[PDB]
Amino acid sequence: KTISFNFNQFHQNEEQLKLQRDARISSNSVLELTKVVNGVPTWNSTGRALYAKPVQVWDSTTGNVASFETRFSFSIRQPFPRPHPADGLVFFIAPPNTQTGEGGGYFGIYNPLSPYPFVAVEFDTFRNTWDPQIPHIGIDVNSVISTKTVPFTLDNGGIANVVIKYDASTKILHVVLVFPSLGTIYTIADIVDLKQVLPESVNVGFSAATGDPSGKQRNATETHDILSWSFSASLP
Amino acid sequence: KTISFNFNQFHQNEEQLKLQRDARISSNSVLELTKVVNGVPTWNSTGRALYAKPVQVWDSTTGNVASFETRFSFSIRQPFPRPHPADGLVFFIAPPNTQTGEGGGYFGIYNPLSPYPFVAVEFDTFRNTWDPQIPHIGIDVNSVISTKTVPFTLDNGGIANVVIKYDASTKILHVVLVFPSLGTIYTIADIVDLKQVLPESVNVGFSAATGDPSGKQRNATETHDILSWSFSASLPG
Ligand SMILES: *[C@@H]1O[C@H](CO)[C@@H](O[C@@H]2O[C@H](CO)[C@@H](O)[C@H](O)[C@H]2NC(C)=O)[C@H](O[C@@H]2O[C@@H](C)[C@@H](O)[C@@H](O)[C@@H]2O)[C@H]1NC(C)=O
Ligand SMILES: *[C@@H]1O[C@H](CO)[C@@H](O[C@@H]2O[C@H](CO)[C@@H](O)[C@H](O)[C@H]2NC(C)=O)[C@H](O[C@@H]2O[C@@H](C)[C@@H](O)[C@@H](O)[C@@H]2O)[C@H]1NC(C)=O
Ligand SMILES: *[C@@H]1O[C@H](CO)[C@@H](O[C@@H]2O[C@H](CO)[C@@H](O)[C@H](O)[C@H]2NC(C)=O)[C@H](O[C@@H]2O[C@@H](C)[C@@H](O)[C@@H](O)[C@@H]2O)[C@H]1NC(C)=O
Ligand SMILES: *[C@@H]1O[C@H](CO)[C@@H](O[C@@H]2O[C@H](CO)[C@@H](O)[C@H](O)[C@H]2NC(C)=O)[C@H](O[C@@H]2O[C@@H](C)[C@@H](O)[C@@H](O)[C@@H]2O)[C@H]1NC(C)=O
Ligand SMILES: CC(=O)N[C@H]1[C@@H](O[C@@H]2[C@@H](O)[C@@H](O)O[C@H](CO)[C@@H]2O)O[C@H](CO)[C@H](O)[C@@H]1O
Ligand SMILES: CC(=O)N[C@H]1[C@@H](O[C@@H]2[C@@H](O)[C@@H](O)O[C@H](CO)[C@@H]2O)O[C@H](CO)[C@H](O)[C@@H]1O
Ligand SMILES: [Ca+2]
Ligand SMILES: [Ca+2]
Ligand SMILES: [Mn+2]
Ligand SMILES: [Mn+2]
Repeated sequence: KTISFNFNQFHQNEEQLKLQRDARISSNSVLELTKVVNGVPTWNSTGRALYAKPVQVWDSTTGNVASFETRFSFSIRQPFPRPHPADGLVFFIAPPNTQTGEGGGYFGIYNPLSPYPFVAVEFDTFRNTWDPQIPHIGIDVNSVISTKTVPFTLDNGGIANVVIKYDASTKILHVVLVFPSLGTIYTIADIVDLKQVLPESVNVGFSAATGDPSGKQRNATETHDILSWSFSASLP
Repeated sequence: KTISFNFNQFHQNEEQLKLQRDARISSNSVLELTKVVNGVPTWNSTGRALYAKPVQVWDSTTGNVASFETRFSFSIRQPFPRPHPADGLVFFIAPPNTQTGEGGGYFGIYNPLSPYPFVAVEFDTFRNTWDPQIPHIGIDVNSVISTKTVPFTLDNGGIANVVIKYDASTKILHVVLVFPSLGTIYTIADIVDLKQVLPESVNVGFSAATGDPSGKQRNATETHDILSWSFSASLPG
């Protein structure tokens, strides 16, 4: 069984996407996860975008787990350097029919009141108490306290290409981050047993958030745009 | 106990490098692993380049294994599309004081007569009986029959950036291949227990080869140039 989709760009009312909270598609075809008014990103924003159809990551009958590969391009523009941009964006896999969780450093995927399991790859731009220096790429399993982390230098407003690959036979999740304009390459990998943390059917998508009001800083913001996205999964 | 070296270019007769067989450094500073005469790559060629000093990847006293990262840029130019360029190049780790092995699809690292252990990342351009479609990246452990493989499309004569990383805590060896002119990205990873296959001290370097005479095709060739190379390893204790 193989499932795959490709998005060279994004259109309004796209039927294959499920937009939640502040997420929306601009007229020039970009998926803006967090609020941007008149070219200016705002604080207190959270938004998600899920693929409309659930994907089967493993089968309880055969015990087999799926392998998958997803590539996407994003752009983070940080117009206000002081005091600190926030919060970042993530690619995540979660049970279907979930709802946006808490914003801020929780990226909109974690809900303390009723936590659901999830695997996520974060591009964290704000250093919370539980964080190492930012920006960093992090692999999260059921929590935003990354199992593995790697730092990177953001190309402010530039385009970033990401490749996430998961091999079921080795349980290796490897992610590659490239900034073509700068020619920089960052890589991180870890062992994650999907079958052990997630249910057979899941949703895949993105989530992001800007500074939470509790921080009392309106400058704690930045854009979180997704320019393209392709996904592929194979369940033998 | 970190160790690291960086070559942003290659000088004529590098005191830090050991060149074997056909490997040589051109006047414009590139490390040519296989023979090129008058701008034309030839067949029947094999060459290696090792860092002159051995590196310790693990310590029997503490049992600790080293983590490392290496980056390099290479370029493979294929002048003759038909009937099939050959053979490819590899980055390898082997016991010190070894000798060039068999050429052809063995890249110069495998010696059937007297095999020595090795871990290598290959960029294979010729499809041997044991190979999947080419070109492909492959992870080799003690043999050229890759444990893992992934295909890629070569940027003929272009520059390629490679990042190889090994994390001792997870035993994950991940390699990334990027062709900046094309913007293409390829990735592959696998679990490899260095401590279990290699000795405490090893050599790190490159090896490559062009078509073997047995193939009876002088067109089975291509260049195998290394443009730059940096290495870094951390052995806690
Ligand atoms: C952060 O954004 C939230 C919505 O994205 C704001 O809450 C919502 O505000 C709407 C307009 O005031 C209101 O109709 C909704 O009921 C409310 N949602 C709920 C129930 O929480 C949130 O704060 C609100 O709006 C500001 C302008 C003040 O009026 C507050 O008293 C509201 O709770 C925004 N945070 C802030 C303080 O900007
Ligand atoms: C939030 O972002 C604002 C826009 O960058 C900051 O103001 C800008 O500060 C610059 C020097 O840091 C100054 O050259 C710009 O003119 C100014 N832009 C405008 C029109 O606000 C702002 O910094 C604070 O406010 C400015 C006006 C100065 O008083 C600074 O000393 C203040 O820090 C940022 N606010 C915070 C809390 O950093
Ligand atoms: C080995 O590579 C050579 C260079 O690409 C091939 O010759 C070239 O073949 C072209 C058509 O394939 C032809 O337009 C070119 O004029 C010619 N170039 C030269 C320098 O000869 C060669 O192809 C074969 O051998 C040559 C001598 C011709 O007889 C071709 O028709 C043959 O296909 C390549 N060898 C093989 C066996 O493919
Ligand atoms: C393939 O490359 C080999 C070098 O690694 C050639 O080996 C030959 O080794 C001889 C022993 O020291 C040396 O004198 C020769 O110069 C050298 N090749 C030549 C002619 O330059 C090999 O050459 C073939 O095999 C040798 C043993 C002789 O019989 C030569 O006449 C043959 O050409 C190269 N083979 C081919 C197909 O070119
Ligand atoms: C958990 C969370 O959403 N944190 C966000 C918040 O960080 C805290 C802030 O709430 C308050 O407690 O002060 C501390 C520093 O003493 C932190 O800023 O706000 C920032 C933006 O200002 C960001 O959104 C965090 O993710
Ligand atoms: C093992 C080896 O080095 N093989 C090289 C050889 O490939 C084979 C050749 O052995 C013979 O059997 O013919 C077949 C095709 O029917 C292959 O060519 O030669 C090629 C060069 O053409 C290459 O160097 C192989 O790696
Ligand atoms: Ca954070
Ligand atoms: Ca081969
Ligand atoms: Mn984080
Ligand atoms: Mn191969």
